Amino acid sequence: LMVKVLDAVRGSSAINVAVHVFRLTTEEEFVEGIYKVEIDTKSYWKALGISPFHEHAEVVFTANDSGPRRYTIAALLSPYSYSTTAVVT
Amino acid sequence: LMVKVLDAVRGSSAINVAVHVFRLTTEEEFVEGIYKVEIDTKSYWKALGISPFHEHAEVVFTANDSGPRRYTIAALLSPYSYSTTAVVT
Amino acid sequence: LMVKVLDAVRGSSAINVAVHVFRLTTEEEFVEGIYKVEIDTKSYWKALGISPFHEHAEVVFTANDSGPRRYTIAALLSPYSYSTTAVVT
Amino acid sequence: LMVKVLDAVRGSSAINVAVHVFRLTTEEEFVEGIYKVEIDTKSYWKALGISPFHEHAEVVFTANDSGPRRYTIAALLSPYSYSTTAVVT
Amino acid sequence: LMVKVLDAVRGSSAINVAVHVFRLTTEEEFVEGIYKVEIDTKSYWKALGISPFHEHAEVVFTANDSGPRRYTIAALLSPYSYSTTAVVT
Repeated sequence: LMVKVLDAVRGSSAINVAVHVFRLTTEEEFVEGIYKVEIDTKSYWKALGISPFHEHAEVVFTANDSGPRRYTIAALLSPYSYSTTAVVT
Repeated sequence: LMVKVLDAVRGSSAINVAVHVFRLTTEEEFVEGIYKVEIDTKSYWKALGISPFHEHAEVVFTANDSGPRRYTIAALLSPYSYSTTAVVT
Repeated sequence: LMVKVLDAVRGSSAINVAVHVFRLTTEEEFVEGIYKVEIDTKSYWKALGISPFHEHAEVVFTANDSGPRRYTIAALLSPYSYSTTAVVT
Repeated sequence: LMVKVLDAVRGSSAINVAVHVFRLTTEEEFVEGIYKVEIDTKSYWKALGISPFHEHAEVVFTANDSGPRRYTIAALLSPYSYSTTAVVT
Repeated sequence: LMVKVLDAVRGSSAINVAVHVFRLTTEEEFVEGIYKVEIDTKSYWKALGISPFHEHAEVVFTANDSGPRRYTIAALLSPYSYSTTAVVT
């Protein structure tokens, strides 16, 4: 088997290429993400131990997400060539 | 088997190519995402331990998602060539 | 097996390439992310020990996320060539 | 097996390439991230010891995230060639 | 196995390349990050000893993150060639 990914590219090219070849909670022999970004990810109640709230319990669950937040991202995971990039606010 | 992905591209090209060849909770020998991004993902109640709320329990479940949030993203996972990109607000 | 990733690229190219070849909580022989960035990630209640809240407990759960926050990022994980990048606010 | 990553690149190129070849909580023989950055990551309640809140306990959980914070980053994990980068605010 | 990373690059190139080849809490034979930076990372309650809050305890948990903070970073983990970098505020 031969992998002919990219050859003979002459001029003014912006290219993003990725190649990989392979031939309670348990995971084996895996890959999640080669190029991975994440912004403001939240997980709250997952994978609690064996027998949670074993005997005679009560809780109050409150979570507040109120706030002024500003994400200013330009050219994220994206290559350029002969360009003009700006953020003017 | 031969993989002829991309050859002889002359001028002014922006290209995104990915190639891979393969020939309670349990997962084996998998791949989720080669190019993966995610913005504001939430999971609340999943994969609790064996026997949750074992005996005589009561809860109050409240979750608030109120807030002023601004996502300003341009050219995310997208290549350019001979371009002009700007965010002017 | 041969991996022909990138050869004979003449002029003015910006390229992002990654290649890898492989042929209670337990994980073995894995890779999460080769190029990984994350901004403001939060996890609150996950993977508590065996038998949480063993006997006769009560809690109050409050979490506040209110605040003025400004993310100013340009050209994150994205290469340029013959360009002009600026953030003028 | 041969890994032909990058040869014969003539002029004015900015390139980011990474290659790796491999052929209660327990993790073995893994790699998280070759190029990893993270800004303002927070984890609050995870992986508490065996039997947390063993007998007859109550707590008050408050966390405040309010504050004026300014992130000013340009050209993070992104190479340039023949460019002009500035942050003028 | 041969690793052909980078040869015959003629002029005006800025390149970032990394390659590695390998063929209660316990971790063995791993690598977290070859190039790693992190700004303002906080972890609050994780990996407490066996049997925390053993008998008849109560706590008040307050944490304040309010303050004027300014991060001014340019060209972080990103090489340049024939460039002009400045921060003029």
